[PDB]
Amino acid sequence: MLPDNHYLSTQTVLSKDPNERDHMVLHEYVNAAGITSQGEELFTGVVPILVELDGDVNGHKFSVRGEGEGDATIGKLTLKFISTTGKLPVPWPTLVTTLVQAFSRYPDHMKRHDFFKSAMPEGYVQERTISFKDDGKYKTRAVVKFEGDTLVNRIELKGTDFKEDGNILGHKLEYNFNSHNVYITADKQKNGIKANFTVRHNVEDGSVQLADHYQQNTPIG
Repeated sequence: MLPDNHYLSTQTVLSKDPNERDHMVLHEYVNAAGITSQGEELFTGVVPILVELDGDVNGHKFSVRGEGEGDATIGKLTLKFISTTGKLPVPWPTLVTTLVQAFSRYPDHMKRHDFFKSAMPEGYVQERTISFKDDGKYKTRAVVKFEGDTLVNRIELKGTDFKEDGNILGHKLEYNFNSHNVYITADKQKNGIKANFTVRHNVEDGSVQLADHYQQNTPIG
């Protein structure tokens, strides 16, 4: 039931709305690779998506909500997020991985390894620790599930120990995203999966800011 070692290749494009408030327009493309269910039937078409996040980075509180749709046949994602509290204390790229991996495209020969769709409609809990090199850290926990026919992502974020002179709080990261491989492994002791990858954030000066991701996913029903 639990999947074998594999990874997700994901491409991301960040943009703005010509009408626009603080906002981010997200286009994502994700595909599984690396291998030699009543839940999958729910993703045979376009699916509405809702995202809700409440954060607290070094005492600064903020809130983001987003709307969009996903097409799991292509592994395509389209979302628009909005700050319901003004200019955010952190850069938009730092929240990209936090702001719905059941829309990854799994090839037909590895459909028996998609854990995200198999947990639907009841959903799963996604917990993460993002550690920025020589800086602070993010600690997130989220519930991803179906509410009627809409996929809902509700996340709780808490950042600590961020330097006031750093790339995150100082808003020194460019408004773009690189491509990453998300390596997935099974965790039988908790009947879920674990994920691991390092995100590369481009700094305006030309250097790179590393963010190490430690992710764990557990089913609900």
